[PDB]
Amino acid sequence: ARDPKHDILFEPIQIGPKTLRNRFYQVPHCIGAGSDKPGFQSAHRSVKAEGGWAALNTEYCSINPESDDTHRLSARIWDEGDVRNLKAMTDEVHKYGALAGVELWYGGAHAPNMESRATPRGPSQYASEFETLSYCKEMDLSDIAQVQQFYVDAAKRSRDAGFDIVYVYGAHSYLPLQFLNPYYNKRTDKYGGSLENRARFWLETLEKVKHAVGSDCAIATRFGVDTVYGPGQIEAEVDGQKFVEMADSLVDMWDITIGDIAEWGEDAGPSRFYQQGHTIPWVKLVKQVSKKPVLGVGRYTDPEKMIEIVTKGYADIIGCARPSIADPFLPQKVEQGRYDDIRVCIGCNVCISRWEIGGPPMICTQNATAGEEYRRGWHPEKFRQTKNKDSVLIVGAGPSGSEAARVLMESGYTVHLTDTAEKIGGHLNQVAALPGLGEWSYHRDYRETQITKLLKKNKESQLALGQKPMTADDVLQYGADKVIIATGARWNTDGTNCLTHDPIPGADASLPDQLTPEQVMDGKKKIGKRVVILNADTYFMAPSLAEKLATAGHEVTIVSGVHLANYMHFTLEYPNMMRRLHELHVEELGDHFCSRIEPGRMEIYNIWGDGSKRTYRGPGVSPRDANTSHRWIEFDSLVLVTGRHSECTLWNELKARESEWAENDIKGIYLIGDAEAPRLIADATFTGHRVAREIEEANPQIAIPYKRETIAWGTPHMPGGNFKIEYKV
Amino acid sequence: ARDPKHDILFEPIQIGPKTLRNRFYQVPHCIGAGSDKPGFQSAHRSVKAEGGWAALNTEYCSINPESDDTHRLSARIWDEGDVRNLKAMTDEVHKYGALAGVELWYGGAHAPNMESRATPRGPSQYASEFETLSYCKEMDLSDIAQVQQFYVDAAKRSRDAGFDIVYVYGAHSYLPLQFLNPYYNKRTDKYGGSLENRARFWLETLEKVKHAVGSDCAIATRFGVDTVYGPGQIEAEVDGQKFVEMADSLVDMWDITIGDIAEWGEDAGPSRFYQQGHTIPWVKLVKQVSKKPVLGVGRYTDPEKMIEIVTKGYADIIGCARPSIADPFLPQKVEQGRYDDIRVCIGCNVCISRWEIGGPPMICTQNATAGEEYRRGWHPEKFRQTKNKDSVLIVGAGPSGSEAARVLMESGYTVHLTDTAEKIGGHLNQVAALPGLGEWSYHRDYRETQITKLLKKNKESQLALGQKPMTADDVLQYGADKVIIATGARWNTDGTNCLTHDPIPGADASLPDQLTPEQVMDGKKKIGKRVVILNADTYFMAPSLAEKLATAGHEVTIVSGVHLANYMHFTLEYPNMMRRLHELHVEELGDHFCSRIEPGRMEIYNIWGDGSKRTYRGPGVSPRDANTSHRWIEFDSLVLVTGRHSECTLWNELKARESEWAENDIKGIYLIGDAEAPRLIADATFTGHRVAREIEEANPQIAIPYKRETIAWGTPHMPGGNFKIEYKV
Ligand SMILES: *c1c(C)c(C)cc2c1nc1c(=O)[nH]c(=O)nc-1n2C[C@H](O)[C@H](O)[C@H](O)COP(=O)(O)O
Ligand SMILES: *c1c(C)c(C)cc2c1nc1c(=O)[nH]c(=O)nc-1n2C[C@H](O)[C@H](O)[C@H](O)COP(=O)(O)O
Ligand SMILES: Nc1ncnc2c1ncn2[C@@H]1O[C@H](COP(=O)(O)OP(=O)(O)O)[C@@H](O)[C@H]1O
Ligand SMILES: Nc1ncnc2c1ncn2[C@@H]1O[C@H](COP(=O)(O)OP(=O)(O)O)[C@@H](O)[C@H]1O
Ligand code: SF4
Ligand code: SF4
Repeated sequence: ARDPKHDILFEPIQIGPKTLRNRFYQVPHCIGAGSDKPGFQSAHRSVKAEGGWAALNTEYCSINPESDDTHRLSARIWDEGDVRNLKAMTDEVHKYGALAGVELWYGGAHAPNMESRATPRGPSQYASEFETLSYCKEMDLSDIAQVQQFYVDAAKRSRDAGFDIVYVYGAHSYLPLQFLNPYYNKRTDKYGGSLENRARFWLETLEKVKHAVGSDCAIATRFGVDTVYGPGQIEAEVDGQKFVEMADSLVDMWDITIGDIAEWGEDAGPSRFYQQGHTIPWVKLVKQVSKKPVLGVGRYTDPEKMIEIVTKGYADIIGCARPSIADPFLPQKVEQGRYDDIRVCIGCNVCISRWEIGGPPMICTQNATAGEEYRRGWHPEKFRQTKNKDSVLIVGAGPSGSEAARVLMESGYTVHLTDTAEKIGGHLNQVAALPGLGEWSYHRDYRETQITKLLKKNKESQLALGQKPMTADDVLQYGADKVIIATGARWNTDGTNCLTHDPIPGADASLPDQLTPEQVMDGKKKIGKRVVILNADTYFMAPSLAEKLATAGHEVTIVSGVHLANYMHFTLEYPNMMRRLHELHVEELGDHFCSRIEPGRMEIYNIWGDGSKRTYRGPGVSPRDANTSHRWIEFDSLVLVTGRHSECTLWNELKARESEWAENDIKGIYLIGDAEAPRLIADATFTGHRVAREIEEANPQIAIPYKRETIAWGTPHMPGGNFKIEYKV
Repeated sequence: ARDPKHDILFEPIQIGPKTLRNRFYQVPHCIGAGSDKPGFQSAHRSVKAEGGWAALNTEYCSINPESDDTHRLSARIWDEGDVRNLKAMTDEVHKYGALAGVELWYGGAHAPNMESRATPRGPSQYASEFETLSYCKEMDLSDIAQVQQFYVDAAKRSRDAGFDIVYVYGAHSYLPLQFLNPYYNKRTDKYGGSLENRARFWLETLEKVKHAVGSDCAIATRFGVDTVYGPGQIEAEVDGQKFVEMADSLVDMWDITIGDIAEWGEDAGPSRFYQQGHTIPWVKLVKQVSKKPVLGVGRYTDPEKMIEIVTKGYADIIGCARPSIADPFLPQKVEQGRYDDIRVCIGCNVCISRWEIGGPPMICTQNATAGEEYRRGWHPEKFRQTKNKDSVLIVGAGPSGSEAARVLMESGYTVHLTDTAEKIGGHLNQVAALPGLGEWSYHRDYRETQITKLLKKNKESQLALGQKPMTADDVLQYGADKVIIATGARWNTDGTNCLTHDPIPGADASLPDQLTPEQVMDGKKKIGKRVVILNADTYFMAPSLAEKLATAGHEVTIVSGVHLANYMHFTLEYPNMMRRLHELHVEELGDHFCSRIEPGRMEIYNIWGDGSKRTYRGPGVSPRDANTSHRWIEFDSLVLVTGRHSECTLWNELKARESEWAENDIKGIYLIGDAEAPRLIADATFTGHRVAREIEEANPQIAIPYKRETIAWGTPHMPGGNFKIEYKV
């Protein structure tokens, strides 16, 4: 049953001329879709429609080629081709009976424009503190009118397109905010200086937009009421409130955030430094001056926390991004009181990783159909159920094999899931024990919860933890019709890395002063005063261990032969990770690899130590001047973080005797998770999702094709244009 | 007319079943188009077809979703949608009586596969030394059969798609090379170890591909004969020749490069460390051993150097890429001995900078239409002539106005080009005067050369150099019909950067210990022993200056508040620019910005000094713990590299008086190049390309729409496929 305290959550609300069925709102967020992947765009929001979110929005949407985000992908609404492709989504959000917003964006010099080549305009000439090579032109007054018309234009085309909501997107430090904020705005004419100068641009723009589609579409704005930068940018209690005050008659809805563009990690809080509701203290302050509907994200996945912020008159509605990617159905689950079925977004930000890399599609570590709803046509809550009696053994119940079973059992199969560990989760279990990552548990937590639930519903199906590792004999004699090995990967023992692809001589972590991140993480093996983490890994492992050990008070140097924490730049984690390693006085030696380990001693080298000029030096002979900077650093205990390898020992074995599966009634064995290859957690979890959804194809071991959304020669993006080559002569 | 030494160059050559008209052929290279931009692909290759090149290739072309390079773009030949889409270009190469090649690609784990999410295979389990989180699974021997299949399936569809040439791509360290090359191959079986095993993989592959389309299609290999690593990886005189030996019977033509993946710069040599023919030593060794046609890139632009390398039997053919982007017509310009009309690629590698960021189109610093041949139908050698007697004043003869001149005059306009510099070229004049960048002059060299010849043909046109800078009133009373201001930008003088967008306290390069990048390059200002360069810019200025000063024997520390030479990463400049800064004992202080300059001394700070824990702290205070890292360093002379700004003074003047333009018979004034806003040279040059082409539209100052290559809803990529959502249930 729905706990009736949550009723509050299903009460409509008025937003201008528009009505939100309920409180659950998907704010604008990218997905790797834009106007360019109209399949993928429609499907992924429409399931959240069907899932019962109230309003769904496109990601930030460009009003004009002089705000082009390439290499990133944004959405666009430049022409009637765009109004085509975005309408696919509106119709589709419509048929389920919520609303379609579209987020009107121009971002000035934050748009590098690498496709459109055009020149970006701003309040003042600057160069982006994010695309640092990309400068704007200073708008004169005629530039102020032409760009504003831009939005108008774009607001019209938004209505043709079928949007029920339009925004003047003023967050993450894009145009309207750049005017407002003195950081950017060095104008001394009437658009600058006085608080009502600064906000004229936006104030104007808002009005123009209202005038434009005001009577058919609610105009909302998003606004970044505090920059969390302090004095010198927007402060909520300085410019923030006041601005709210000056706008309020224009807005149908506020949509609130804090942060800029360069470290929007602060909006999209890592669970590694932010909890739920993080934003609230600055969220709150907006109701205390607005007389209008106010929502404001903050990784709100808990309906308890949801009701708090409404019954305490801190928001009116619930703004979500990530959590809607995790679980497009999270509302109808809350409406249906199905509390345990809710897939909790972990704050891992892989989802922001893809978009932030420039091009690839979003993927997600809980929701493996995210990105997969058009092109693979996987629905997150409906599954093809089997038309046989077939059964599956799954070895190992980590991300990979646990999704494996989740999906299969949801598919109706008969499954036996076994692992040698005592609990569901494979290596997530240590991972979540690293400082900060405690909310990454959630990913086995949800699995443990559903397999348990799935077992009462399949009667043959079986969970078995605490088992004796399986052998290939147990396996061939097991009686599953099919077998999924999902046995994992371990840190490399031997200094094997991405640079050399061979072992570091004198690396081996059976020796007393030499650790893996398993041994550091198990907590048994003893750890010397002086530590050196030898790092070949660009993702979280290294920094994190660093944090751990430092906080346990060792003296810490990371030797890095790769750019440390590079991945993290992309999950929005990097700022606060660095500041953090600073704070704990963690020493970083970059651009530095290692050539032999000895007790208490390792030989390290700068990777740009070779010679700058390349000569044909004949065979047997380096064609640079050789690298002469190697030097010997000591350590109590060395922690290798060099690479990882697949544990495919059993699968080696099962493969070797693949000749006996046929007598054993085994129709196939498939490899998945880290055991095929070391992958993201997300990607681990997909490979399970896949073999499952695909257990019935010829070779499940390999994916079947998926829709591709790429252009067909002889078809005009533009309606009724010439596809043909056409030179201007 | 054609110096007859050069006829050699137009002598046809046999390649298996296929005939090359002449010895000018464009090897495989990326443009940012692949399968996804078939207008673009077709056109950009067709005009090189029209221009006389004999065989044109697609860029690296994917055989299968488990080699996807997203977020990079490569081509695809995965199904019918692809065959259609690649067809357009083969049809279009064909109409000019040239060949169409397609380079068949598998990458193994250098394919991050972020679109497809699939798992890539190799000879051995590794993690790419490039895409460091992306690992492959190790082929069993069925794996070995499956992958080769792929090549075959792909090579048939190659044929359906209308290609004349099919490669087995083995360069830059992709799959084939990954077997052959022990750095990757750790197999102990019949695929591994001996030389005969290591080539097995390629060897079979080539076979089956020949068996597959051998009859209709030239089978090419591209092969990396030395990795330019030394022993341990491939050496020419070790396995290189020996490999060529083994293969020689299958291969209709060698295509030789040197280098790996993670630093392929060495193949695509920067003119800042490679001169023309740089590859030869290792290129020539191939002939020694081969009985087949051999070509081998080395940025050949010079027909002399061209005919050196054939007569010396070092090559049989001429392979370019870059020069082919530079001048699609280069050969019909050799052929027509119109040597002064050939646009020499300067080896700035900006072209490879877009592909390498991953997603954007290529663009080029000498050729403004590259990329621009489909979606804006600009042809590199054909201009829409003017239908009036209008005249243009252009103020400033730099990349941007000089390109503006060159195109306008080519379009029949009467132009008068004024610049207070002595020589055509604006800032590139200094910039070519940096260590290594001597080959960048070519980019003015070529326009001085065409404006001088255009004058002769357009008799009232005029060039005037060494003039008094124009004033607002000169311009008004100048009588041009329209005016182009192309006045430039300058390094910023007061410590204005992209991190505060404010000037630093105590920077001013009127003081005798503080210099700008112009002052430095001029060689006038005296510079003291110890130097700090305070860098905000992520391109070549800083490092270059460092290079020069150091080699002037000052003592050198780079302070950088951004990541130094980030761009150069993407030009493939970075490694050798590092080892160079290394060899010259140049000091690097990164993640360090500055808050105060005094005479002899500056106050710098760690950008990760602030605290990690963000609390709401009320207005007017920092919400992190404040930064306590500030500390003073000394210098004799300080070099500001902190940003740049637009010289827009004249323009702010002419527009204040826009009122009096009509009185003065001025229909408009348009602003371009750095003066509108600070941009690469490429871009600055494009801006001038653009206002020319478009001198006759509404508002020149703003570009017209170009065709876009995005999918239109309801049209399937797949022939006869379903565009509509369809979930699997
Ligand atoms: C892209 C990505 C995937 C993420 C997850 C967020 C995001 C993305 N693109 C956005 C954009 O187009 N415009 C915009 O205004 N916001 C965009 N977002 C951020 C999102 O809307 C939220 O503000 C944050 O994720 C924080 O809230 P929450 O997800 O914790 O609920
Ligand atoms: C892309 C870019 C634009 C550059 C010019 C080189 C290049 C690019 N993409 C390639 C890819 O598709 N596969 C491949 O094997 N090589 C690729 N290259 C290299 C190009 O083929 C040449 O090997 C070098 O550029 C040097 O040639 P040159 O331009 O000096 O004549
Ligand atoms: N012999 C096997 N039998 C049962 N479990 C195994 C066996 N080999 C490895 N495991 C288990 O496999 C799981 C592998 O998990 P993990 O690293 O998280 O891989 P993945 O991330 O892809 O799921 C672990 O819990 C480990 O206990
Ligand atoms: N006021 C002026 N009158 C004449 N020439 C000018 C004037 N102001 C600047 N210039 C010229 O403008 C050119 C600007 O060119 P440059 O900085 O190279 O711009 P870009 O990179 O856009 O080509 C410089 O060569 C300088 O000659
Ligand atoms: S990738 Fe992680 S943070 Fe993002 S929506 Fe998914 S579970 Fe949430
Ligand atoms: S960008 Fe530079 S290296 Fe490239 S084709 Fe153009 S001139 Fe050549």
